[PDB]
Amino acid sequence: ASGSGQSTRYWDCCKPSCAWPGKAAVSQPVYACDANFQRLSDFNVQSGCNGGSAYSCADQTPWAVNDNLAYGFAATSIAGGSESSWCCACYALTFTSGPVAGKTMVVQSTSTGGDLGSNQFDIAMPGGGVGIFNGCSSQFGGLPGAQYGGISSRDQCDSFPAPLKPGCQWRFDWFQNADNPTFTFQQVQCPAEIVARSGCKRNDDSSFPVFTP
Ligand SMILES: OC[C@H]1O[C@@H](O[C@H]2[C@H](O)[C@@H](O)[C@@H](O)O[C@@H]2CO)[C@H](O)[C@@H](O)[C@@H]1O
Ligand SMILES: OC[C@H]1O[C@@H](O[C@H]2[C@H](O)[C@@H](O)[C@H](O)O[C@@H]2CO)[C@H](O)[C@@H](O)[C@@H]1O
Repeated sequence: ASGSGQSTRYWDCCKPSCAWPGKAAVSQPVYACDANFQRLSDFNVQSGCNGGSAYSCADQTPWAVNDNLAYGFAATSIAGGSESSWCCACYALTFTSGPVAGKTMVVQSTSTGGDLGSNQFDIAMPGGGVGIFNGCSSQFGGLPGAQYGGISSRDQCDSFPAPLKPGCQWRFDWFQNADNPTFTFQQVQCPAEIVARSGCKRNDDSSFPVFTP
């Protein structure tokens, strides 16, 4: 894949869609975690957004590699694709608007949603907003923020469970509180540091370029 896209931001605590077996041809699915942010060894645990006990892991959060490069995770809908083709794929995003214009973020797709448009990347960041389903309510009693778009100021990260706080702060620190920036993207091989956090690598990973830092 390459192309243009639209971004949003999210964190709903739900088990990511690519954390299920059988979504794509992968080494293993994305890890899910219990409510205490501990990895589950069983990939078939019911989502906490559907009455079960599996939630998004806190290490599947964004971080700065340097001022111009971040690594992280997204929920995606890729035009012409499906979960089979996007789950656990990585994409180098080059932002084309906002305060991050010209910076690069490499994201792994770990999920999707029915409210995502074509080539829309919902970039994961704690405090970006739960959206339709408040998984965080059952996980630990809820996060601060507007239901969509989440918190407004970095000081609100002081209210976040500790495992989520660094990803919350990244939104303000690296991402400069960019509001839904546009980007261009290219599918790339996943960096090893991203796979270490999700656990999931596509069988087709090496068919794509190494990303240009
Ligand atoms: O629905 C996709 C995601 O939306 C995120 O909120 C958006 C909102 O849809 C926009 O209209 C605008 O207000 O910007 C918000 C922040 O990107 C929401 O936080 C996510 O949970 C949704 O998955
Ligand atoms: O609830 C189980 C259901 O989850 C689906 O993924 C959800 C994801 O958990 C949620 O965060 C996002 O907003 O919506 C997606 C898509 O509904 C998953 O695709 C299903 O296989 C699973 O049964």
